[PDB]
Amino acid sequence: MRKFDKSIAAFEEAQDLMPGGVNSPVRAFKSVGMNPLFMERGKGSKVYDIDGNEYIDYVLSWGPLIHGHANDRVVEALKAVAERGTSFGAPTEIENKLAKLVIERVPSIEIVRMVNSGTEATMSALRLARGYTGRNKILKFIGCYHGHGDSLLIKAGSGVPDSPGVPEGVAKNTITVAYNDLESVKYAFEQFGDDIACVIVEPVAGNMGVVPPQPGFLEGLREVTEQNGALLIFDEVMTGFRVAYNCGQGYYGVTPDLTCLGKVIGGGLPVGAYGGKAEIMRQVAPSGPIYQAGTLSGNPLAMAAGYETLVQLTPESYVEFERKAEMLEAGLRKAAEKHGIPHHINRAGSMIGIFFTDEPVINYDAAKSSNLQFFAAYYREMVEQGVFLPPSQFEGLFLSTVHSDADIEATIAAAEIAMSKLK
Amino acid sequence: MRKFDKSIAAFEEAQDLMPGGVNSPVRAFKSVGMNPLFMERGKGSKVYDIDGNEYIDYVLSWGPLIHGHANDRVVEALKAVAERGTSFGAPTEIENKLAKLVIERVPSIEIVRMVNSGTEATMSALRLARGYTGRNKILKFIGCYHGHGDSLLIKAGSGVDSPGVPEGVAKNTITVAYNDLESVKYAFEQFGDDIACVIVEPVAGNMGVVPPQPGFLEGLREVTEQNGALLIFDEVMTGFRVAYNCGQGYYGVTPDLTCLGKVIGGGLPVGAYGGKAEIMRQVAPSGPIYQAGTLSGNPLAMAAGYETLVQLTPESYVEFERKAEMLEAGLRKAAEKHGIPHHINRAGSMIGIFFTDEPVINYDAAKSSNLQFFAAYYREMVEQGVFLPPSQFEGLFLSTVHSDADIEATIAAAEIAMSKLK
Ligand SMILES: *Cc1c(COP(=O)(O)O)cnc(C)c1O
Ligand SMILES: *Cc1c(COP(=O)(O)O)cnc(C)c1O
Ligand SMILES: [Ca+2]
Ligand SMILES: [Ca+2]
Ligand SMILES: [Ca+2]
Ligand SMILES: [Ca+2]
Ligand SMILES: [Ca+2]
Ligand SMILES: [Cl-]
Ligand SMILES: [Cl-]
Repeated sequence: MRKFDKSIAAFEEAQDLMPGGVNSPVRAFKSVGMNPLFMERGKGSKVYDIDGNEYIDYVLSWGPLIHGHANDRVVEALKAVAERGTSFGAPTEIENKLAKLVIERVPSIEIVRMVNSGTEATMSALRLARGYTGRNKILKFIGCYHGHGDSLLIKAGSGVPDSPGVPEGVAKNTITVAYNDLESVKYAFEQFGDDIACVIVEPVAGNMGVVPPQPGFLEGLREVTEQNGALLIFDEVMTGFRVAYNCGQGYYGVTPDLTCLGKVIGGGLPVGAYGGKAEIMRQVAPSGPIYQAGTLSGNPLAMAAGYETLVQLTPESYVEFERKAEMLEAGLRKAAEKHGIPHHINRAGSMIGIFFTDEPVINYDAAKSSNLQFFAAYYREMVEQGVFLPPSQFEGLFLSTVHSDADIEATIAAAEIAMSKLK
Repeated sequence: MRKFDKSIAAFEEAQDLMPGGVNSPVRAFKSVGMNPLFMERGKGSKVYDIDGNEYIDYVLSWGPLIHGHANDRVVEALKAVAERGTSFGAPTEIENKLAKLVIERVPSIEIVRMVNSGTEATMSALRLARGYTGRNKILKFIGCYHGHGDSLLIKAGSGVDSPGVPEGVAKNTITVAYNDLESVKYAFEQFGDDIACVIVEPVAGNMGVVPPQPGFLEGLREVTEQNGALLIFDEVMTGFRVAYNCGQGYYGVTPDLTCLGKVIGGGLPVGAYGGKAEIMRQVAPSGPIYQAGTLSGNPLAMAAGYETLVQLTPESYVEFERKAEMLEAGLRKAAEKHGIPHHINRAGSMIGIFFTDEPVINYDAAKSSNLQFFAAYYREMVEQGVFLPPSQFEGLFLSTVHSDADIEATIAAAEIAMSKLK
């Protein structure tokens, strides 16, 4: 029987310091109605709470830890940079080294700009798209999260009416359509087409759980934007370096005008980036008039973590991710079928998510049919069995290059027990 | 004679990779017309370029490096955290430790929320003010920079109005001159029912160092209180730098919300917004105001911030003020000697020199600085081994490790640079 005494006491302290006792809303474990787990350390695919409990980690800091916790190569590079200075406020050669790697790895990126988060990357790409086209409106999808820039906080799904504090002056310039609903994007262009600066889309939706694009969706977005003079922006903050070697755009063969990156690009440190066609990126200050800056953007510590992370990813890493994701899908499918549990498993490249509904999960509306009581009961038992999954039905399982076949087998064995207690 | 050949070759490569070859506009050294210096390493108050040139550093990454480069305690704390994992996406005890220190250090902060930058801190504080008051308009000052959130990119001054910001956003931002309380009163007379907040730097730092005039900050507190608007202090630069208890503690003016950054991270990407508990309670997950961040409160950044802040004592500020007084005297002595127009501003520990005899009390007066004198002065300071901010519209940053010998060498270098202007 797992004990959470130390985590309970630390959360009593936290609640008197931060809103809801956390620095990010999902960390309060409210979706599963459990006491939040306080983490002490990690190594590879293993994470340890302050009560000394060990877990197989499928959260990986919500995506960044593609090589798990404390990867030796990343750690040594961080220690070497720290001794020489973590930030200078002037150019460094390490910034060149990561920018070159990102340009080579991401198809659409010819010129890149580093920032400190995915929120900074998407807000900057929207400003660039509006400035480049001379247009006001942006189109996004219902149930999709792109960070907390005001224009993007409209119908942002699970966890996010729409956030107060966002004026009508902002809301009026954001159009929202159901993810995977190509015809409704086409209809929006019939009304707003020459005032739409951009369409922003996740190549695989990740905030409504894992929802892959339907056939013809992404290709359709590329067609409608280019025919109407709008930019196509791929928000690859979660998908980038994770769904495939050359990202979602590489995986599906659809090339956007601009791409936003985060999460894995930092390998455990706060890093984001936006990049794309050279003629568009040239409009960003100091080369152009569209202002964006950051004090810690491109700092050597974050560039080293990001470089050491990305250089260790090869095409073979993704073949292994796909093999493990297929094994997890089969094991979860077998456990749900054995116990008569409604379930739908989505898989796109390395990404995988299980929804507690029999409905085919193709959009936010279908995702919302998930049985959240079953999710919370399944989650509670997975914690008891030593598995740390994302505490939300509206998230996929994150894999690392360090998950072993023994980890996968133990996860499936835990899921069988967890499914057996639902009904 | 100093050589910059390796920095020149590295910038040639950078220009094919990033817009303007940089990750932040100031780094391109365009205000001074020079080849950007590529930095390799630093130690204490010393910074080294890739050509092997040593500099006395007054940039300190534009504020964060209050203990200079590679402070041993900060480095040892980063190394120890890295070995155990830099980010978990679940709560940690180190986040409690830093939040507790910040709540104690910053007067107005009862509840705090960590973010990854000053830009994230200010955009969130504006959204919270609008949500809390149910109002749309924000008031900021001309020539002041609060980060790149769309609402704040109006009259943002030196380096910055940006295209890509729709009129839908612009119509909700009111801008008036810094240190002009009467225009603020007028703005409240005309639009007061719709003003969610006034955002202000306790000491302006983006138009060079411009301290507040008598009655300005108090007047902002009074006008906001009386009209139901919040008072937000942008202490991203002033926080933990101008005084032990920040700008608000130094001037004795308590805002509703405070934004932090820069020194709070000690050289790592960290920001924060905090304030009255009943306001902060409206932020998610406690309330309906949405704000989140994946790397927010990560242990590596919490450890860097904690070790940085715990090492600052009231005595650190007595020493900063002593050194800033020495710099002001020596710089003033050099300008008078060479007949150079000058105005030196000092607020707490902060210091800036303007190449104008006009009293610099706002952006319009700061704009009277002779930029050709600034660039000529700057080029000679680099030749003498001093790394200053490459802009007239920035003050000099001191660290706890700048020695008296560093200060004296800086003054002697300024004497030579002033001698070549006229
Ligand atoms: C997490 C995420 C973001 C925001 O990134 P942060 O670093 O948390 O600000 C943006 N877009 C997507 C698709 C994400 O998953
Ligand atoms: C630098 C600065 C900011 C922005 O902080 P970043 O971390 O660069 O986003 C905000 N306000 C003030 C006063 C600043 O000096
Ligand atoms: Ca490319
Ligand atoms: Ca082209
Ligand atoms: Ca900057
Ligand atoms: Ca306080
Ligand atoms: Ca009170
Ligand atoms: Cl939907
Ligand atoms: Cl002015």
